[PDB]
Amino acid sequence: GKLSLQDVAELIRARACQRVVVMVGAGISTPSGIPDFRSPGSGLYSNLQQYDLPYPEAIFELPFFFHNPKPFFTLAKELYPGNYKPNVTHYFLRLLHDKGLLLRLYTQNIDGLERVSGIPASKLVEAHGTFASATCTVCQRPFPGEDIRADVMADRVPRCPVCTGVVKPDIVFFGEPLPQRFLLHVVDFPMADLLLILGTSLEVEPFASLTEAVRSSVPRLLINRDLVGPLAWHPRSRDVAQLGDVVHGVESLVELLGWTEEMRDLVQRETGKL
Ligand SMILES: [Cl-]
Ligand SMILES: [Zn+2]
Repeated sequence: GKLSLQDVAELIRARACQRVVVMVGAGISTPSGIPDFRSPGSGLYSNLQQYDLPYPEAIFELPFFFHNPKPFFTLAKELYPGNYKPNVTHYFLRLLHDKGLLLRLYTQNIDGLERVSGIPASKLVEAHGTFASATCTVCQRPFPGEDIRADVMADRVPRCPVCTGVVKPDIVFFGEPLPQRFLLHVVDFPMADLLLILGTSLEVEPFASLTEAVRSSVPRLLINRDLVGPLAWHPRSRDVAQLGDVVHGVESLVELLGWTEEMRDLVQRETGKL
């Protein structure tokens, strides 16, 4: 029956929902200053010229990458640890973990802000990879992300000390398999008693179809600029859309939960270390 945001908060408050799975994309980090693909004006769809790209996805495609790795490595240099900080959206997910409710957070983001926010790696699936590690594209030797940092920050394409191949950060490109941890979805999605979806267009698979893998009795709460993906075309009866700014949506839920002061203290402490 037609749920509101307040109904979902009450399910949590009454402990009817104990195992929350969360799916996020780039829209949770635009408040930190990191541009997504699809927001009007600031999205990569509107800024191709600055990255020298023919279209936004080429930055994550192998043929274009081997042809010209420079645009990807400009982004790598922007997103390497240290530059951006998590915002209130991330700290809400952190608080959700601290309050014993997070079964797992599945992210398409490569900005590593989930880990920086203090969410333990065991609770995270970085489904489209990470800059924390890198692999020679030729001989497949693995490297810590640290090993190529000087070259990334100096605009030099990192090269393998064994074979001179291009050393590529472990970001999943189109056509590539997602990491092995992604298979946690097989047991995580049937176990979930609540799905939260935040800040994504749901336009990339197999990540996007995961919204379908929860039981039909499980509410799916989207907090996003617009109604998207399998939520827009296959709506279920317990789906809830909170449309608008992601942080304003999160703030309304957090206040319904009773967590506002705790969330603000958390944000104050954490962002100030960094
Ligand atoms: Cl893997
Ligand atoms: Zn090599």
